[PDB]
Amino acid sequence: RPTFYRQELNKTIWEVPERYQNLSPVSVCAAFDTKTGHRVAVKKLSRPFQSIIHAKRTYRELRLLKHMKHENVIGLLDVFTPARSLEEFNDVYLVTHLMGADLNNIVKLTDDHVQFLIYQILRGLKYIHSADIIHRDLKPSNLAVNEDCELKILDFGLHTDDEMTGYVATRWYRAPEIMLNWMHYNQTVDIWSVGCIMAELLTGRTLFPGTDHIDQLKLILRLVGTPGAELLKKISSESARNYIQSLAQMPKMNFANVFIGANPLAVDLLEKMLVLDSDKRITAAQALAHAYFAQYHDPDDEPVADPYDQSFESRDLLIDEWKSLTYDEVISFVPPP
Ligand SMILES: COC(=O)[C@H](Cc1ccc(Br)cc1)c1ccncc1
Ligand SMILES: [Cl-]
Ligand SMILES: [Cl-]
Ligand SMILES: [Cl-]
Ligand SMILES: [Cl-]
Ligand SMILES: [Cl-]
Ligand SMILES: [Cl-]
Repeated sequence: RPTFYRQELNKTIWEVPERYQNLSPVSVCAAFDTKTGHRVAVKKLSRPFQSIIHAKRTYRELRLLKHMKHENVIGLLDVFTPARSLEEFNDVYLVTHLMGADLNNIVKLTDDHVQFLIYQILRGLKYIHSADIIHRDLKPSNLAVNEDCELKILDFGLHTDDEMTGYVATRWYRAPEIMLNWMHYNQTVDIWSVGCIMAELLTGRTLFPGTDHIDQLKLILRLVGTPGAELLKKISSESARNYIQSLAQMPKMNFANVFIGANPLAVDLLEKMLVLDSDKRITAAQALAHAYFAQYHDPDDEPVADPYDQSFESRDLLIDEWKSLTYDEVISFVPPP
Protein backbone atom coordinates (compact mmCIF):
# COMPACT_ATOMS: atom_id res chain seq x y z
CA ARG A 1 0.00 0.00 0.00
CA PRO A 2 1.41 3.39 -1.02
CA THR A 3 1.56 6.40 1.26
CA PHE A 4 -1.33 8.83 0.70
CA TYR A 5 -1.42 12.60 1.24
CA ARG A 6 -4.37 15.00 1.60
CA GLN A 7 -5.16 18.41 0.16
CA GLU A 8 -8.20 20.61 -0.41
CA LEU A 9 -8.55 21.92 -3.98
CA ASN A 10 -11.47 24.29 -4.69
CA LYS A 11 -13.54 22.95 -1.77
CA THR A 12 -12.69 19.34 -2.72
CA ILE A 13 -10.69 17.01 -0.48
CA TRP A 14 -8.26 14.84 -2.47
CA GLU A 15 -6.38 11.97 -0.82
CA VAL A 16 -3.99 10.38 -3.35
CA PRO A 17 -0.72 8.38 -3.47
CA GLU A 18 2.56 10.33 -3.30
CA ARG A 19 3.36 9.29 -6.88
CA TYR A 20 0.83 11.91 -8.11
CA GLN A 21 2.15 15.51 -7.87
CA ASN A 22 1.24 19.09 -8.82
CA LEU A 23 -2.53 18.54 -8.88
CA SER A 24 -4.51 21.28 -10.69
CA PRO A 25 -8.32 21.44 -11.06
CA VAL A 26 -9.50 21.11 -14.66
CA SER A 27 -14.29 16.45 -10.14
CA VAL A 28 -11.18 16.16 -12.35
CA CYS A 29 -7.57 17.28 -11.77
CA ALA A 30 -4.46 17.26 -13.94
CA ALA A 31 -1.27 15.88 -12.37
CA PHE A 32 2.22 14.52 -13.04
CA ASP A 33 2.72 10.79 -12.43
CA THR A 34 6.26 10.20 -11.13
CA LYS A 35 6.08 6.44 -11.74
CA THR A 36 5.22 6.49 -15.48
CA GLY A 37 6.39 10.01 -16.40
CA HIS A 38 3.00 10.84 -17.98
CA ARG A 39 0.83 13.85 -17.43
CA VAL A 40 -2.44 12.31 -16.21
CA ALA A 41 -6.10 13.11 -15.59
CA VAL A 42 -7.45 12.00 -12.17
CA LYS A 43 -11.24 11.78 -11.72
CA LYS A 44 -12.76 11.55 -8.22
CA LEU A 45 -16.23 10.01 -8.32
CA SER A 46 -19.07 11.97 -6.72
CA ARG A 47 -21.31 9.99 -4.33
CA PRO A 48 -20.63 6.66 -6.06
CA PHE A 49 -22.90 4.51 -3.80
CA GLN A 50 -25.83 6.85 -3.01
CA SER A 51 -28.51 4.62 -4.59
CA ILE A 52 -28.83 1.22 -6.25
CA ILE A 53 -28.80 2.96 -9.65
CA HIS A 54 -25.66 4.93 -8.78
CA ALA A 55 -23.81 1.98 -7.21
CA LYS A 56 -24.49 -0.13 -10.33
CA ARG A 57 -23.41 2.74 -12.59
CA THR A 58 -20.11 3.00 -10.70
CA TYR A 59 -19.51 -0.75 -11.12
CA ARG A 60 -20.38 -0.54 -14.85
CA GLU A 61 -17.90 2.29 -15.49
CA LEU A 62 -15.04 0.56 -13.66
CA ARG A 63 -15.68 -2.77 -15.45
CA LEU A 64 -15.62 -1.05 -18.86
CA LEU A 65 -12.49 1.06 -18.23
CA LYS A 66 -10.63 -2.01 -16.88
CA HIS A 67 -11.41 -3.94 -20.08
CA MET A 68 -10.30 -1.42 -22.75
CA LYS A 69 -6.70 -1.93 -23.97
CA HIS A 70 -6.33 -0.27 -27.41
CA GLU A 71 -4.34 2.67 -28.81
CA ASN A 72 -7.52 4.47 -30.04
CA VAL A 73 -9.65 3.98 -26.88
CA ILE A 74 -9.39 5.46 -23.37
CA GLY A 75 -7.60 3.09 -20.99
CA LEU A 76 -6.98 2.85 -17.25
CA LEU A 77 -3.52 3.67 -15.88
CA ASP A 78 -4.59 3.28 -12.22
CA VAL A 79 -7.57 3.05 -9.86
CA PHE A 80 -7.32 3.58 -6.10
CA THR A 81 -9.13 4.28 -2.80
CA PRO A 82 -7.58 5.59 0.44
CA ALA A 83 -9.74 3.07 2.37
CA ARG A 84 -7.96 0.21 4.12
CA SER A 85 -11.05 -2.03 4.45
CA LEU A 86 -14.41 -2.65 2.82
CA GLU A 87 -16.16 -1.17 5.89
CA GLU A 88 -14.63 2.30 5.42
CA PHE A 89 -14.72 2.19 1.60
CA ASN A 90 -16.47 5.23 0.13
CA ASP A 91 -14.34 7.01 -2.49
CA VAL A 92 -13.12 5.91 -5.93
CA TYR A 93 -10.41 7.64 -8.02
CA LEU A 94 -9.67 6.85 -11.72
CA VAL A 95 -6.48 7.75 -13.67
CA THR A 96 -5.76 8.02 -17.42
CA HIS A 97 -3.40 9.87 -19.79
CA LEU A 98 -4.09 13.60 -19.94
CA MET A 99 -5.52 14.68 -23.29
CA GLY A 100 -5.19 18.28 -24.39
CA ALA A 101 -8.11 18.87 -26.74
CA ASP A 102 -11.14 17.34 -28.42
CA LEU A 103 -12.09 17.18 -32.08
CA ASN A 104 -13.99 20.51 -31.85
CA ASN A 105 -10.92 22.39 -30.60
CA ILE A 106 -9.00 21.20 -33.66
CA VAL A 107 -11.95 21.59 -36.07
CA LYS A 108 -8.34 23.93 -42.43
CA LEU A 109 -8.59 20.13 -42.69
CA THR A 110 -7.31 18.48 -45.85
CA ASP A 111 -8.65 15.22 -47.25
CA ASP A 112 -5.52 13.53 -45.85
CA HIS A 113 -6.51 14.72 -42.37
CA VAL A 114 -10.07 13.35 -42.72
CA GLN A 115 -8.70 9.99 -43.89
CA PHE A 116 -6.44 9.65 -40.85
CA LEU A 117 -8.98 10.85 -38.25
CA ILE A 118 -11.85 8.62 -39.46
CA TYR A 119 -9.48 5.64 -39.89
CA GLN A 120 -8.56 5.86 -36.19
CA ILE A 121 -12.22 6.10 -35.07
CA LEU A 122 -13.04 2.98 -37.13
CA ARG A 123 -9.98 1.08 -35.81
CA GLY A 124 -11.09 1.75 -32.23
CA LEU A 125 -14.69 0.82 -33.09
CA LYS A 126 -13.68 -2.52 -34.62
CA TYR A 127 -12.07 -3.30 -31.24
CA ILE A 128 -15.04 -2.10 -29.14
CA HIS A 129 -17.61 -3.92 -31.29
CA SER A 130 -15.64 -7.19 -31.22
CA ALA A 131 -16.35 -7.35 -27.47
CA ASP A 132 -20.10 -6.74 -28.06
CA ILE A 133 -19.87 -3.25 -26.54
CA ILE A 134 -21.89 -0.35 -28.02
CA HIS A 135 -20.61 3.20 -27.43
CA ARG A 136 -23.99 4.93 -28.18
CA ASP A 137 -22.73 8.54 -27.79
CA LEU A 138 -20.06 9.16 -30.44
CA LYS A 139 -19.75 12.90 -31.19
CA PRO A 140 -16.84 15.36 -31.63
CA SER A 141 -16.71 16.31 -27.92
CA ASN A 142 -16.10 12.62 -27.05
CA LEU A 143 -13.00 12.28 -29.29
CA ALA A 144 -9.61 13.40 -27.94
CA VAL A 145 -6.97 14.55 -30.47
CA ASN A 146 -3.32 15.64 -30.08
CA GLU A 147 -0.86 17.78 -32.07
CA ASP A 148 0.20 14.77 -34.20
CA CYS A 149 -3.46 14.10 -35.22
CA GLU A 150 -3.64 10.99 -32.98
CA LEU A 151 -7.12 10.22 -31.65
CA LYS A 152 -8.85 8.35 -28.80
CA ILE A 153 -12.51 7.47 -28.15
CA LEU A 154 -13.72 8.31 -24.64
CA ASP A 155 -16.85 8.95 -22.54
CA PHE A 156 -18.79 5.79 -23.34
CA GLY A 157 -22.56 5.87 -23.00
CA LEU A 158 -23.19 4.50 -19.52
CA HIS A 159 -28.68 10.90 -20.90
CA THR A 160 -31.93 12.52 -19.76
CA ASP A 161 -34.96 13.67 -21.75
CA ASP A 162 -34.28 17.36 -21.11
CA GLU A 163 -30.70 16.81 -22.31
CA MET A 164 -31.89 15.71 -25.78
CA THR A 165 -34.52 18.45 -26.27
CA GLY A 166 -34.33 21.27 -28.82
CA TYR A 167 -31.38 22.68 -30.81
CA VAL A 168 -28.67 20.57 -29.14
CA ALA A 169 -25.52 18.74 -30.30
CA THR A 170 -26.36 15.99 -27.78
CA ARG A 171 -28.89 14.67 -30.40
CA TRP A 172 -27.46 15.67 -33.83
CA TYR A 173 -25.23 12.56 -34.14
CA ARG A 174 -27.82 9.98 -32.97
CA ALA A 175 -29.16 7.28 -35.29
CA PRO A 176 -32.87 7.79 -36.07
CA GLU A 177 -33.97 4.39 -34.70
CA ILE A 178 -32.61 5.30 -31.23
CA MET A 179 -33.61 8.99 -31.35
CA LEU A 180 -37.28 7.96 -31.75
CA ASN A 181 -37.22 4.54 -30.00
CA TRP A 182 -38.22 2.69 -33.20
CA MET A 183 -36.76 -0.69 -32.25
CA HIS A 184 -34.17 -2.59 -30.28
CA TYR A 185 -30.89 -1.11 -31.51
CA ASN A 186 -27.45 -2.66 -31.85
CA GLN A 187 -23.86 -1.69 -32.64
CA THR A 188 -24.80 -0.23 -36.06
CA VAL A 189 -25.98 2.97 -34.30
CA ASP A 190 -22.28 3.87 -33.89
CA ILE A 191 -21.64 3.70 -37.66
CA TRP A 192 -24.41 6.27 -38.24
CA SER A 193 -22.59 8.61 -35.83
CA VAL A 194 -19.28 8.13 -37.68
CA GLY A 195 -21.00 9.15 -40.95
CA CYS A 196 -22.29 12.36 -39.35
CA ILE A 197 -18.79 13.18 -37.99
CA MET A 198 -17.09 12.45 -41.34
CA ALA A 199 -19.54 14.69 -43.27
CA GLU A 200 -18.86 17.56 -40.83
CA LEU A 201 -15.06 17.25 -41.16
CA LEU A 202 -15.45 17.41 -44.97
CA THR A 203 -17.88 20.38 -45.14
CA GLY A 204 -17.27 22.35 -41.95
CA ARG A 205 -21.03 22.19 -41.16
CA THR A 206 -23.22 20.02 -38.91
CA LEU A 207 -24.97 17.44 -41.10
CA PHE A 208 -28.38 17.21 -39.32
CA PRO A 209 -28.68 20.28 -36.98
CA GLY A 210 -32.34 19.79 -36.09
CA THR A 211 -34.24 22.26 -33.89
CA ASP A 212 -36.11 19.29 -32.26
CA HIS A 213 -36.58 15.51 -32.81
CA ILE A 214 -39.12 15.99 -35.65
CA ASP A 215 -37.23 18.71 -37.53
CA GLN A 216 -34.14 16.46 -37.32
CA LEU A 217 -36.04 13.47 -38.74
CA LYS A 218 -37.21 15.61 -41.68
CA LEU A 219 -33.60 16.64 -42.43
CA ILE A 220 -32.50 12.97 -42.33
CA LEU A 221 -35.28 11.68 -44.63
CA ARG A 222 -34.64 14.46 -47.18
CA LEU A 223 -31.08 13.14 -47.65
CA VAL A 224 -31.53 9.36 -47.38
CA GLY A 225 -35.16 9.00 -48.55
CA THR A 226 -38.34 7.86 -46.78
CA PRO A 227 -38.60 4.23 -45.58
CA GLY A 228 -39.81 1.38 -47.74
CA ALA A 229 -42.09 -1.46 -46.66
CA GLU A 230 -39.13 -3.65 -45.65
CA LEU A 231 -37.90 -1.24 -42.96
CA LEU A 232 -41.42 -0.21 -41.91
CA LYS A 233 -42.09 -3.82 -40.83
CA LYS A 234 -39.12 -3.60 -38.45
CA ILE A 235 -40.48 -0.59 -36.51
CA SER A 236 -42.16 -2.14 -33.46
CA SER A 237 -44.13 0.93 -32.38
CA GLU A 238 -47.43 1.03 -34.26
CA SER A 239 -47.50 4.71 -33.28
CA ALA A 240 -44.19 5.59 -34.96
CA ARG A 241 -45.19 3.49 -38.00
CA ASN A 242 -48.37 5.55 -38.43
CA TYR A 243 -46.42 8.82 -38.16
CA ILE A 244 -43.84 7.78 -40.79
CA GLN A 245 -46.65 6.78 -43.16
CA SER A 246 -48.16 10.27 -42.86
CA LEU A 247 -45.11 11.85 -44.58
CA ALA A 248 -44.96 12.37 -48.35
CA GLN A 249 -42.51 9.96 -49.95
CA MET A 250 -39.02 11.20 -50.94
CA PRO A 251 -36.21 9.55 -52.96
CA LYS A 252 -32.62 9.32 -51.77
CA MET A 253 -30.56 12.33 -52.92
CA ASN A 254 -27.39 12.26 -55.05
CA PHE A 255 -24.53 12.50 -52.51
CA ALA A 256 -22.09 13.79 -55.17
CA ASN A 257 -24.33 16.88 -55.50
CA VAL A 258 -24.57 17.28 -51.71
CA PHE A 259 -20.85 16.90 -50.88
CA ILE A 260 -19.64 18.99 -53.81
CA GLY A 261 -15.96 18.60 -54.63
CA ALA A 262 -15.23 15.86 -52.09
CA ASN A 263 -13.03 12.87 -52.88
CA PRO A 264 -15.32 10.41 -54.74
CA LEU A 265 -14.11 7.60 -52.49
CA ALA A 266 -15.25 9.59 -49.44
CA VAL A 267 -18.65 10.14 -51.09
CA ASP A 268 -18.93 6.38 -51.69
CA LEU A 269 -18.11 5.56 -48.05
CA LEU A 270 -20.68 8.08 -46.73
CA GLU A 271 -23.37 6.42 -48.86
CA LYS A 272 -22.54 3.10 -47.19
CA MET A 273 -22.61 4.48 -43.62
CA LEU A 274 -25.69 6.73 -43.84
CA VAL A 275 -28.26 4.02 -44.64
CA LEU A 276 -31.65 4.32 -42.95
CA ASP A 277 -32.11 0.53 -42.40
CA SER A 278 -29.52 -0.33 -39.76
CA ASP A 279 -29.27 -3.97 -40.99
CA LYS A 280 -27.70 -2.69 -44.24
CA ARG A 281 -25.05 -0.27 -42.93
CA ILE A 282 -21.36 -1.06 -43.48
CA THR A 283 -19.64 -2.52 -40.38
CA ALA A 284 -16.43 -1.12 -38.86
CA ALA A 285 -14.35 -4.12 -40.01
CA GLN A 286 -15.74 -3.80 -43.55
CA ALA A 287 -15.10 -0.02 -43.68
CA LEU A 288 -11.42 -0.38 -42.70
CA ALA A 289 -10.95 -2.34 -45.96
CA HIS A 290 -12.57 0.44 -48.07
CA ALA A 291 -10.34 2.07 -50.72
CA TYR A 292 -10.62 5.49 -49.02
CA PHE A 293 -8.19 4.21 -46.32
CA ALA A 294 -5.64 2.54 -48.64
CA GLN A 295 -2.81 4.73 -47.29
CA TYR A 296 -3.37 3.55 -43.67
CA HIS A 297 -5.09 0.13 -43.66
CA ASP A 298 -2.99 -2.73 -42.25
CA PRO A 299 -4.96 -5.92 -41.50
CA ASP A 300 -2.12 -7.20 -39.28
CA ASP A 301 -2.34 -4.11 -37.03
CA GLU A 302 -6.11 -3.76 -36.46
CA PRO A 303 -6.64 -5.83 -33.31
CA VAL A 304 -9.78 -7.27 -31.72
CA ALA A 305 -10.71 -7.44 -28.02
CA ASP A 306 -10.83 -10.18 -25.41
CA PRO A 307 -14.44 -11.24 -24.67
CA TYR A 308 -16.43 -9.05 -22.24
CA ASP A 309 -18.95 -10.62 -19.81
CA GLN A 310 -21.91 -8.25 -19.30
CA SER A 311 -24.16 -10.71 -17.45
CA PHE A 312 -24.21 -8.34 -14.44
CA GLU A 313 -26.48 -5.96 -16.40
CA SER A 314 -29.46 -8.28 -15.89
CA ARG A 315 -28.66 -8.88 -12.18
CA ASP A 316 -30.68 -7.41 -9.28
CA LEU A 317 -28.51 -6.62 -6.23
CA LEU A 318 -28.61 -4.41 -3.15
CA ILE A 319 -26.44 -1.30 -2.72
CA ASP A 320 -23.88 -3.01 -0.50
CA GLU A 321 -23.59 -5.95 -2.92
CA TRP A 322 -22.80 -3.60 -5.83
CA LYS A 323 -20.37 -1.77 -3.51
CA SER A 324 -18.58 -4.99 -2.54
CA LEU A 325 -18.20 -5.98 -6.20
CA THR A 326 -16.72 -2.55 -6.92
CA TYR A 327 -14.24 -2.87 -4.03
CA ASP A 328 -13.11 -6.26 -5.38
CA GLU A 329 -12.41 -4.74 -8.82
CA VAL A 330 -10.45 -1.85 -7.26
CA ILE A 331 -8.10 -4.07 -5.25
CA SER A 332 -7.61 -6.61 -8.09
CA PHE A 333 -6.40 -4.00 -10.64
CA VAL A 334 -3.10 -4.84 -12.35
CA PRO A 335 -1.47 -1.90 -14.16
CA PRO A 336 -0.32 -1.98 -17.79
CA PRO A 337 3.39 -2.63 -18.60
C1 LIG B 1 -13.98 14.96 -21.58
O1 LIG B 1 -13.23 13.91 -21.00
C2 LIG B 1 -12.81 14.09 -19.72
O2 LIG B 1 -13.09 15.12 -19.14
C3 LIG B 1 -12.02 12.93 -19.14
C4 LIG B 1 -12.23 12.74 -17.62
C5 LIG B 1 -11.69 11.41 -17.16
C6 LIG B 1 -10.53 11.33 -16.38
C7 LIG B 1 -10.03 10.07 -16.01
C8 LIG B 1 -10.71 8.95 -16.46
BR1 LIG B 1 -9.96 7.18 -16.17
C9 LIG B 1 -11.87 9.01 -17.21
C10 LIG B 1 -12.36 10.25 -17.56
C11 LIG B 1 -10.58 13.23 -19.48
C12 LIG B 1 -9.74 12.23 -19.99
C13 LIG B 1 -8.44 12.57 -20.35
N1 LIG B 1 -7.93 13.82 -20.25
C14 LIG B 1 -8.74 14.77 -19.75
C15 LIG B 1 -10.07 14.52 -19.35
CL1 LIG C 1 3.08 6.39 -4.27
CL1 LIG D 1 -12.57 5.80 1.06
CL1 LIG E 1 -20.04 17.50 -29.85
CL1 LIG F 1 -29.64 15.28 -55.38
CL1 LIG G 1 -17.98 -10.79 -26.03
CL1 LIG H 1 -15.22 -10.18 -18.86
